[PDB]
Amino acid sequence: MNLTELKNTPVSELITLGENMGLENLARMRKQDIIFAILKQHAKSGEDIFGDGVLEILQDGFGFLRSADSSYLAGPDDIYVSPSQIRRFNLRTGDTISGKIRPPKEGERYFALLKVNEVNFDKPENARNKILFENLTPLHANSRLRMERGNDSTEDLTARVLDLASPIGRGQRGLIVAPPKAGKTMLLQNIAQSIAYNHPDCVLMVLLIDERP
Amino acid sequence: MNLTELKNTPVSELITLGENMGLENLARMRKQDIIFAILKQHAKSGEDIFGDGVLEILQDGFGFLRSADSSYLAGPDDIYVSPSQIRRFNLRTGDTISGKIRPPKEGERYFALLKVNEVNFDKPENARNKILFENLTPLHANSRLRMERGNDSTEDLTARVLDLASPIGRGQRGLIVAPPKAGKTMLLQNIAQSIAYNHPDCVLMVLLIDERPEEVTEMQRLVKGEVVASTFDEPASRHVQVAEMVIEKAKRLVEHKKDVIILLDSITRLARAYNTVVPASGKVLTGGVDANALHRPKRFFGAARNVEEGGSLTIIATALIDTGSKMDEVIYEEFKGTGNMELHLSRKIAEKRVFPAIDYNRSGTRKEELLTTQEELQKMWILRKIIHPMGEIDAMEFLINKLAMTKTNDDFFEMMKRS
Amino acid sequence: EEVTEMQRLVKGEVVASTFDEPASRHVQVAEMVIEKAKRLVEHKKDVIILLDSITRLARAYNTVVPASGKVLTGGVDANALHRPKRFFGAARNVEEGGSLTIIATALIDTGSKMDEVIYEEFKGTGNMELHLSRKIAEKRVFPAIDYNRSGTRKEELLTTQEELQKMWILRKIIHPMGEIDAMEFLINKLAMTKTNDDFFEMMKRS
Ligand SMILES: Nc1ncnc2c1ncn2[C@@H]1O[C@H](COP(=O)(O)OP(=O)(O)O)[C@@H](O)[C@H]1O
Ligand SMILES: Nc1ncnc2c1ncn2[C@@H]1O[C@H](COP(=O)(O)OP(=O)(O)O)[C@@H](O)[C@H]1O
Ligand SMILES: [Mg+2]
Ligand SMILES: [Mg+2]
Repeated sequence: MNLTELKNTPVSELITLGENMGLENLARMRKQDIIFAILKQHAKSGEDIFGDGVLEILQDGFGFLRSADSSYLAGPDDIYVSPSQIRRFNLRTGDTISGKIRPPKEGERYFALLKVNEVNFDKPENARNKILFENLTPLHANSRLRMERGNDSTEDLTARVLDLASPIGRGQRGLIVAPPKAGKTMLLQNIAQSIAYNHPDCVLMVLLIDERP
Repeated sequence: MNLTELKNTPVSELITLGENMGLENLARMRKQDIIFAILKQHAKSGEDIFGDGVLEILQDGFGFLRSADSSYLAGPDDIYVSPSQIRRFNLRTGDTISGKIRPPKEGERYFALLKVNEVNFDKPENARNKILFENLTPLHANSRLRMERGNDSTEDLTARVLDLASPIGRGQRGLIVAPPKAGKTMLLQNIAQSIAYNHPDCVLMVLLIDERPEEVTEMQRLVKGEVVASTFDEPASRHVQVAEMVIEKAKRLVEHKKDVIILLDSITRLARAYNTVVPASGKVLTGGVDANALHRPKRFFGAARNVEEGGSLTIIATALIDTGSKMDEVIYEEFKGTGNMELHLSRKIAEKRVFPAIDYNRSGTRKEELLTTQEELQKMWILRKIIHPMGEIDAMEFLINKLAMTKTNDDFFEMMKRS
Repeated sequence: EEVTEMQRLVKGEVVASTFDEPASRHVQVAEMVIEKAKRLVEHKKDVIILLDSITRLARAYNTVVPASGKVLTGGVDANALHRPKRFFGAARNVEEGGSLTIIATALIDTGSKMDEVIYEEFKGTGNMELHLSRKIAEKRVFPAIDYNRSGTRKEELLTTQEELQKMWILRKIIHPMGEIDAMEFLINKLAMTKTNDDFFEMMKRS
């Protein structure tokens, strides 16, 4: 019924859910196609379907609601939004759109957004009055982020050394100079553990380029 | 009566079998045509004929059941399957299909599958519920593969050095950097012997691209497993066709909780055929290699994964450098950081008649903690500390003499503890 | 022998004229069929006429009509082809009730210029065109129908909203393919499907 919870389910459970519903031959196909097939069959019952994701705008003018679970990969389960809805609600690439999605009619291969009731975890009307990021005035970092972890008390001293060598604050634009085979990967992992522990409120996002599966 | 056993028979015996049956003039023709002729004559008797092979699907929609014995080469003896049977049983390129085959009627030149009773060495109904390979979650290698052989006790120390230089596990995506005339061919052969000996359960597949016909025959005799190769005289499209056949077959076996090890030779040769086959996009980069041309080798090489649910796919490839070509250099650069274990060979070491010509300092592996044990890992670190100050050439003869007078690697490890 | 086979196979009223009969006989029977059909249409009945062939029918009409003193290209007078136009154009859908459906066959590439001139004047007169290809028949693939060339007008009224969209999707895939490769592509898909509905839902997968 809900798009976000369906993708988080294991693939093994996903096949079992579709078998009892009435679908067949869902085992030997990609997980993205299974989700589209299950939603298509469930749409015939007439029950409302909820969907959410990150909205992007193409060069033609129309956009799609990508999902962060699949690393924003194009798929048949992506939600299509008409350019008309963009005029009603000022949306740009990056924002999160959540709302009901209608079954795709004949001739279209993507679900269409029916009504949006949540924009950036906020009321859509309130999101329309937000100021753009480029008009904001930047400043120097002033909020200290305690990278040291006391409760864990692990044998690794990377967190303790990082605070002494170079303290990290909110809004920093630092870079790491790491030669190959110098523990670069584990360095980021240790930082991520402290951020998720010392500052749970802060949103942590990890982006990796050209990394092994 | 059975297709698989008929192809394994010697060609000399194949002629004799057809002569007494009633056929004539089978001596001066290709072996593939003889098999088709014998099956055609035997089909007149009405006896059932059993056939098996690797199934592939063409772009039109119909498929053929290629045989791994002939390196998946198209022939008159290939089994044809109607697209209707594909709907009944979900089949994709790579899977093995075994069952009865009916005689070809007039108007068709290929045998047709009548009833399938074995899919991927399993019941066809059970194979329909297998989870796709792309949906599996990859993980780091954790199953240590002991490359050292104790019973053989041969004078070659390549197996002993390989474990010390870079341990190899299940699901590794390592590559070998081998200059020309640096013992690259024998390096793969030694690895194949240990895999067929230490881990008989693991499926070993060897794929060779642009290799001489005499080199392919030697590989089949030496390697105790499935060996498929494409000769240089064959077109570049043939190289692409066989390359996709091996990986697709491996993926299907991995879905059945099986471990597949693939010895690739070579990525540079494989990328050479891929670049030619793909049509030009109107833009040419440096070295005459398009960006989309190398996309296909990346898919093939990146498929080496360790399945959390069960099974693993290990791919070991070879990279050619200092060959006097630029294309081969550009290909190597994009395939540097894609591997889990690097094994770099040095031509200068081979010039000193010291084997194996392996650069210990340059070679290495990632996440070696999972493969080796706590005690074994510390010993390797101590050895690397001594080797690092020494040069890339002096390190080998230093290591060779130490391993020469020791029985196993454990005896060598305790000797270094004395110093 | 062709007339006898048609009578045995077709479950209906079959009338035909042999080649040995004079051209005036062909004209007499042609007017008989259409006049009979028109009377039945007036009684709120539906009549379907399978015509074979317009080129053969125009051949007899040209000979029967006396010469007007002027000969056009191909030896066919302007008034000579007036009669086939009346016969072919009578296919109408009556608003009050009933309809008259006329399906005819046109011969092309027969080695005669006259048969080409007749076809040219009868191009834009039809509601649906069905063009056959000899090359497809040479490949032993049947029916030898040119899908790209074939078409119909006002297909919205005949088919439904759901059925019409499925046909448009199929035509989009077929159009890039050649006139010959489209048939064997379509034949295998229809061979393994029971009905057209099963074929339609299969194309939706792609
Ligand atoms: N904080 C740490 N403590 C102990 N060992 C570490 C630490 N960070 C990295 N390593 C060692 O580094 C190796 C992995 O290095 P890697 O992350 O591949 O380096 P790079 O990211 O520069 O390629 C591991 O074998 C691990 O033993
Ligand atoms: N492990 C080894 N021990 C001794 N000699 C070796 C070994 N590996 C390779 N050689 C030598 O290398 C030669 C063949 O090299 P080759 O396999 O052609 O190199 P490449 O594969 O780089 O072209 C043989 O003559 C052989 O004597
Ligand atoms: Mg890294
Ligand atoms: Mg070689």
